[PDB]
Amino acid sequence: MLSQTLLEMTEQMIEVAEKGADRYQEGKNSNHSYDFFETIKPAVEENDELAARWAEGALELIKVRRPKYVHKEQIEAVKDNFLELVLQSYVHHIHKKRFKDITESVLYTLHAVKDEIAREDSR
Repeated sequence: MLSQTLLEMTEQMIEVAEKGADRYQEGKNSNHSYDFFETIKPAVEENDELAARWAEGALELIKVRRPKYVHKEQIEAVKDNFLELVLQSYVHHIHKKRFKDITESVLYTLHAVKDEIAREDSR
């Protein structure tokens, strides 16, 4: 197992963010039928655990090294905002600009973390 765990976690979160953004982006053109219970019940748990675990690791990394490009508040914010991002993506409680703004802030932060993770380089 040669795995960059904390990096892969971040890469995964980047995909989920773009997936949620893409979901809302297209969601209007194609007939999109879904139910808020079956596939979304576990999906919440995954992201809930994911964000909690990621934050713990990221917070550790920036304590060992030092947040140069990433902002600590942003790490703490992305964790929480990401959960609401996934929520608003499917429930459509979001309007327009804030959805892409949060996604942009998440992508921004994740890109910064991704750099500093590889900037230390894992063994």
